[PDB]
Amino acid sequence: GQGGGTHSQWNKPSKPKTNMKHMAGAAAAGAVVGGLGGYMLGSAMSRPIIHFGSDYEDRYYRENMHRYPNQVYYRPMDEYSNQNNFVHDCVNITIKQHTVTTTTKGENFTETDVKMMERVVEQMCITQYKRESQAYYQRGSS
Repeated sequence: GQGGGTHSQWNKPSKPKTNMKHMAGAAAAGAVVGGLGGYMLGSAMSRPIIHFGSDYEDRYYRENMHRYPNQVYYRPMDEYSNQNNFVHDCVNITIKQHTVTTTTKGENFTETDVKMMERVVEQMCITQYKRESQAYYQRGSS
């Protein structure tokens, strides 16, 4: 090339800072009880498909199903008096462990979503329930 430029300089280099810390250590990811006190999980199953009105409702249901519970706790049907809602108690413990966990982290559920979230888990709790309910029935319930 040819030509020239500013010979004066006011800039000076600096020294870099290097160090290495290839280490590992303990960590935690919550795993604290959600106020249940004394409840334990049952089995994992593939969450069902429930349709409400049409393919429109059914597709929106399936669009988001990745975020919904797919597990249930045990079956407190032995409490008896709460016969019909016993299922709901089973589902409420697994659902509150999941819905709040994902909502507070970065989600939200509309009326349809909050209605369907109970329906998906109820069906699975039914799967556990009738498996056992046939036993009290075969016992003669006496």
